Amino acid sequence: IVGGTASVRGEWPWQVTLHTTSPTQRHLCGGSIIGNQWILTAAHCFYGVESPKILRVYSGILNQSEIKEDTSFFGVQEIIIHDQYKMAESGYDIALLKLETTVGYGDSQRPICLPSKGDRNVIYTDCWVTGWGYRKLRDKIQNTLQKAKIPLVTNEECQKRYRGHKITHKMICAGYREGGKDACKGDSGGPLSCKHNEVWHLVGITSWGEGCAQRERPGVYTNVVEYVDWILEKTQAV
Ligand SMILES: COC(=O)Nc1ccc(-c2[nH]c([C@H](CC(=O)N3CCOCC3)NC(=O)/C=C/c3cc(Cl)ccc3-n3cnnn3)nc2Cl)cc1
Repeated sequence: IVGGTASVRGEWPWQVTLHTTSPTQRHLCGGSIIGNQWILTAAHCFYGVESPKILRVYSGILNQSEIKEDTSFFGVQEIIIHDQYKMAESGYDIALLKLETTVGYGDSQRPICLPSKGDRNVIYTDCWVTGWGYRKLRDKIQNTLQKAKIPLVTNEECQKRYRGHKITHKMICAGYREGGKDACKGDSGGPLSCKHNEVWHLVGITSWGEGCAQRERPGVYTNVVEYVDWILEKTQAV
């Protein structure tokens, strides 16, 4: 997160830190709890990941120092990547991780509400990008979960800012025309949470951008309202 501040413990209880074991343990991506055995993250997070066996989900974490050999986690039973996903810059940069065990909801961890089918009509003023990502393009993973308020940008305006790209309606952009606040290396997969009618909704998944918080370069997210059916099809399998 560029131009953010430290979170208060329990602010984003749906927020998780997805770690890899191969070769060494280290943070891989962000993610969101959407069900008692479901985490929604970015499909690009599993580039090169050959087995769910090397993954660990840590919920109820404010600081990365909280993760030690004795820290409890969730094992990944299954990695479900959107089967139309080729690359972040094309879209379908969404994946589900089915956990081996049940997340027990409490004061440190709970799910985030997905956008409703009728929520496509609403305008979001209160949106926030969260992660343990870099504060700048050449940095390191942050210990304390940063938070940043970013305005949502139109498809038309985002398309103007990304000449040479193809900004689909399956994509959602957020940025200040002058930059300063955005997501960065280490934040992907993580949420773009919007508070509407005093309820937080998972409006986006941190995906890609050209550099970090550059003027006239909004960060691009997976427009989650366009994937509610896929998420339900994959989480609600008979
Ligand atoms: C000790 O542990 C560690 O050090 N762990 C560690 C873990 C992961 C990373 C890391 N993560 C990423 C991914 C892309 C990726 O993982 N890949 C690999 C797979 O193919 C796609 C790229 N991008 C993002 O997360 C966000 C992009 C972004 C998003 C928005 Cl909204 C706006 C601007 C954005 N940025 C434009 N440039 N930087 N950020 N790159 C790096 Cl490098 C670095 C370190």
